[PDB]
Order: sequence, then C-alpha cells, then structure tokens
Amino acid sequence: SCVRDNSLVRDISQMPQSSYGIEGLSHITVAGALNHGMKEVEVWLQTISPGQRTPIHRHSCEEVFTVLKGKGTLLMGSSSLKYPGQPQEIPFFQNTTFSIPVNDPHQVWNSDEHEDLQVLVIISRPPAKIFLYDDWSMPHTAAVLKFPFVWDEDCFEAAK
Amino acid sequence: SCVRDNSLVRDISQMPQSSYGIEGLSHITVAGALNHGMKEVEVWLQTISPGQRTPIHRHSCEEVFTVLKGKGTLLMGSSSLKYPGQPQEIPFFQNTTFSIPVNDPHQVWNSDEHEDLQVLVIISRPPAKIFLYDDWSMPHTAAVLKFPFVWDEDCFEAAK
Ligand SMILES: *[C@@H]1O[C@H](CO)[C@@H](O[C@@H]2O[C@H](CO)[C@@H](O[C@@H]3O[C@H](CO[C@H]4O[C@H](CO[C@H]5O[C@H](CO)[C@@H](O)[C@H](O)[C@@H]5O)[C@@H](O)[C@H](O[C@H]5O[C@H](CO)[C@@H](O)[C@H](O)[C@@H]5O)[C@@H]4O)[C@@H](O)[C@H](O)[C@@H]3O)[C@H](O)[C@H]2NC(C)=O)[C@H](O)[C@H]1NC(C)=O
Ligand SMILES: *[C@@H]1O[C@H](CO)[C@@H](O[C@@H]2O[C@H](CO)[C@@H](O[C@@H]3O[C@H](CO[C@H]4O[C@H](CO[C@H]5O[C@H](CO)[C@@H](O)[C@H](O)[C@@H]5O)[C@@H](O)[C@H](O[C@H]5O[C@H](CO)[C@@H](O)[C@H](O)[C@@H]5O)[C@@H]4O)[C@@H](O)[C@H](O)[C@@H]3O)[C@H](O)[C@H]2NC(C)=O)[C@H](O)[C@H]1NC(C)=O
Ligand SMILES: [Zn+2]
Ligand SMILES: [Zn+2]
Repeated sequence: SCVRDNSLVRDISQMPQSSYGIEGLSHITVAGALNHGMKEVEVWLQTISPGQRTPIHRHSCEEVFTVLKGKGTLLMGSSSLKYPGQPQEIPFFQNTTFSIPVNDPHQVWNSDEHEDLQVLVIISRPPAKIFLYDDWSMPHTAAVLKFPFVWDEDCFEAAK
Repeated sequence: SCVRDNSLVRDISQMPQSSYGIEGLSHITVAGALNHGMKEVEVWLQTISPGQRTPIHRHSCEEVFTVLKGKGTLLMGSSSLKYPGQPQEIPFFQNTTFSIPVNDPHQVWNSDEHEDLQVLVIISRPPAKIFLYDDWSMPHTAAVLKFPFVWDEDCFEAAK
C-alpha cells in the first residue's frame, strides 16, 4: 500500500520498510515526492545484505550516498562509451560519502561478507527515473526505464 | 580554509570540521557546491551542543533533516503573513526526520540538557542563501541575507 505522511516530524523507525522484490534490500523513503510531497530532493535509507547488489543502472539526477554502517564497493562504468563497459571498482567504508555523476552507469555492491551495509541516499529532481542495464555490456540506448521504480509503484498507482 | 575535493569516495572523518565561530556548533560540509562541485543537492553533518539554538532563518530551497543522535525542538513560523509569527514548537528525537517547506522561517534548538544533537542536513539549490531574522516579529522583507554563509566563505572567495 501507498503510505503518505503529511506530518512535519516523522519517526523513521515507523515508516514501513520493504525489499520491494530486490533480494537483500531493505528500503525506506525517508522524505520523498509521492510519499511526502517533496519536489526538489528525496531521501532514502537503504540496508543491503552481505554479498548483495543493486541493479546496474543510471538516472538523470544527482545522487549522494552517505555510509552509515558497513562497507562495500561502488562499480562505475563509462558515460563516454556507448555502453558502460567493465566497471571501475572503488572501495567505500563506514562514514564515507560518494556522489554519482549525473547519468553515469553504476552499481552498489555489499562486498562485505560479515555485516549489513546501510546508506542514506539523496537524489535531486524526484521521483527517480531509473534506467536498468542487464549487464555492463548493454548499450546505454537499450537500458530500460522502470518508472515508477519499485518503491514508488504503490503511491503512483494510488494517485490515479 | 577552503578544502576542495571532487574525489568520488571521500572520508567524512577526515574532512575539515569547525564551529566557524558559532558557539557549541560543529560543522562538516559532507557533499557541497563550493567544496566538491555539487549542483543540485548539498549535505551537511552538524553537531549542536546542549541548549544551543541556530539563528531564526529562511532559505529558498528545500531542506531535510535526519536526526542521528540526541533530541531537540523544531521552531517553525509562516512564510505567508508579513512576519513569521509566534512559532510552532515541535519536539524531535533520534531517528526522526523533518523537512522545512520552502522559505518557512525556522530555528533548530537542542533543548536537551546533556546530550549533543547530531543531524544530517540536506538542501536543494546550493549553496544556501540564508536570510536571518532577529526575532519572530521581524518582517520577512527585513530579514538579512548572509551569503556566503560562514562555512562557505573561504571557498566562495576562492571561486571568484
Ligand atoms: C532508524 O530506523 C531505521 C528503520 O527501523 C533503522 O534501520 C533498520 O535497521 C534494522 C536493524 O538493523 C535493519 O534490519 C536488518 O535488515 C537487514 C537487511 O535486510 C533485508 O535482507 C534480508 C537478509 O537476506 C537474504 O537472506 C534471506 C534469508 O533470510 C533471503 O530471504 C534474502 O533473499 C536474501 O538472500 C532479507 O531477509 C530481508 O527481507 C524481508 O524483509 C523485508 C523488509 O524487512 C521484506 O520486504 C521482505 O519481504 C521480508 O520481510 C531484506 O531484504 C537484515 O539482514 C538484518 O538481520 C536486519 O533485519 C533494517 O534493514 C534497517 N532499515 C533500513 C531501511 O535501513 C535504523 O537503523 C535506525 N537508525 C537509528 C540511528 O536509530
Ligand atoms: C563520522 O565522522 C564525523 C566527523 O568526525 C563524526 O562526527 C563528529 O563526531 C565527533 C565525536 O562524537 C564530534 O565531537 C564532539 O563534538 C561535540 C560538539 O562540539 C562543539 O561544541 C563543543 C561544546 O561547546 C559548549 O561548551 C564549550 C566549553 O567546553 C563552550 O566553549 C561553548 O560555547 C559551548 O557552551 C565546543 O567545545 C566545540 O568547539 C571546539 O571544536 C570545534 C571543532 O568541532 C572548533 O571549531 C572550536 O574552535 C573549538 O575548539 C564545538 O563547537 C563536543 O562537545 C564533543 O566533546 C566532541 O568534540 C563532532 O562534533 C562530530 N562532527 C560533526 C560535524 O558532527 C561522526 O560521528 C562519524 N560518524 C560515524 C558513523 O562514525
Ligand atoms: Zn543510483
Ligand atoms: Zn534551515
């Protein structure tokens, strides 16, 4: 169900979390467009289980991650080639931050075997317009837009 | 000092931290316009000591707080009448979030007697253009622009 909250101060621990089908993910939309009426920034809290990954994707917005707990590897592909290509692998750890250049293909992986990875994520121009890649070899022109994204599907249908 | 860095993964524990002369404040720009090249979002990490208050201010941007540690009181006035008016005073605590509507005059007060309040603050349209009120009866047209704000001064001067 779509959970909307017009309240000013909200307890994040009482905002409903779900994997939405992404195995090993736990997502909460802390302050968003469809759930709370944001227009310029939207904030997520996500936990990713040991060894799990976000899909390979891009989005036309800025995106900033702040690592609250755990560690992992950020996989970055090319925006200059016609496809992402074999990715650069950049380790990250607790209390680091990283900004994804607008539109770059990337993937976040909990490469740690021992503990959960928890990140606060912020995007501009919400809600998110995510294009999914099946692999680093897939051309940018073939990536598929999945809008609404899984955590917006309920409110997007509800708004109709 | 102005510490520029566009490095993709950055360690928050090593970034410059200062009160910038604001008693009881501790500030780090985690991801910002002038320091790091952001264009649409900017993230601050701030610690506010017991009993301290931010100035009463407004800024024409969205702004979302997430409370990492501690508790406090949010004071909010209106942007539609000629002055802010007697403010709403809403308690907040660890793991809560609040978003300030565009241009609402507000104040964040660490009303706890003993613990530090630590918040992540996210803003749109950076850097911040903050207008300061001396009290809740000061008319909106009289509020004073302080730009650049103290944590942007050094990098603002260096980017001329
Ligand atoms: C502010 O409040 C925040 C909200 O409460 C809080 O953050 C929450 O903190 C809790 C406590 O640590 C976290 O809970 C932890 O979640 C992780 C990660 O979870 C997900 O992955 C698991 C593990 O998975 C794999 O193996 C299982 C076998 O069990 C398979 O099924 C699976 O396919 C994988 O191979 C998975 O089971 C989870 O799934 C279920 O749960 C989701 C949602 O809960 C449902 O949608 C789903 O259908 C089913 O119920 C899920 O995908 C887990 O690994 C830990 O053991 C523990 O549960 C929350 O994740 C975390 N929330 C977020 C959004 O981060 C903050 O910590 C708090 N902060 C402060 C400052 O106080
Ligand atoms: C990710 O990394 C982050 C960065 O390391 C980290 O966050 C930092 O965490 C540390 C450790 O907990 C915090 O340090 C604590 O800071 C508090 C608050 O400090 C400020 O207030 C004090 C107290 O002020 C009042 O009392 C004094 C008298 O003692 C009076 O003078 C004053 O007027 C008030 O009445 C004040 O002394 C502090 O000032 C000094 O320090 C600043 C630098 O911060 C100088 O600029 C200043 O000139 C002067 O030397 C300051 O105003 C302090 O009370 C604690 O004792 C301790 O120092 C950091 O604040 C915090 N940083 C931020 C930005 O939040 C994260 O926790 C880490 N996260 C993870 C997950 O690991
Ligand atoms: Zn992304
Ligand atoms: Zn503010």
